Amino acid sequence: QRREVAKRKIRRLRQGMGSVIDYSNAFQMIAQDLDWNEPALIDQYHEGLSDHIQEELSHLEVAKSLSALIGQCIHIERRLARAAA
Amino acid sequence: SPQRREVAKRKIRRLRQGMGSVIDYSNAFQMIAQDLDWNEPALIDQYHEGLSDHIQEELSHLEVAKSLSALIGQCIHIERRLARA
Repeated sequence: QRREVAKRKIRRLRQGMGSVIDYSNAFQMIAQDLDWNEPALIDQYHEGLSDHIQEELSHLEVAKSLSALIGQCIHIERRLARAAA
Repeated sequence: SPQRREVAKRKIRRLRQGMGSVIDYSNAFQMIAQDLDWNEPALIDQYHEGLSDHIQEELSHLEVAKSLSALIGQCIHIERRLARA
């Protein structure tokens, strides 16, 4: 029952106007109910990132594990935020 | 290779049965997926996501497929049941 809801929710999950940190927390919370393997989860996680994070990621060699990709994207966000100020 | 994998992960997510046949959709899906490293649960869920609504609705009256081939076979039989002369 949880798995069905999770597969729907994760596909709709977006960073959108919000932060990588909140997106990543919600993503891992939902993904714990999924039986997708790590490559599929990485691709879904990337799909939901905001355009500006995806643009920054395109300049970099992207981590090939989900936890490392989350760390990479959080760092990108933190850097852009510190630059804004 | 990594490049084929990147292409595959974008193409599989945009692939849709639309107004076309289950067999054409399924052959295209499996062709793309040969270059992916997603496990069978993730492929099942993506395949379902791309089906036409009229096939998806009829799936609810059937046993839940536990393999990609089983789901494809169900959809082929549903299509044959619904097809106009």
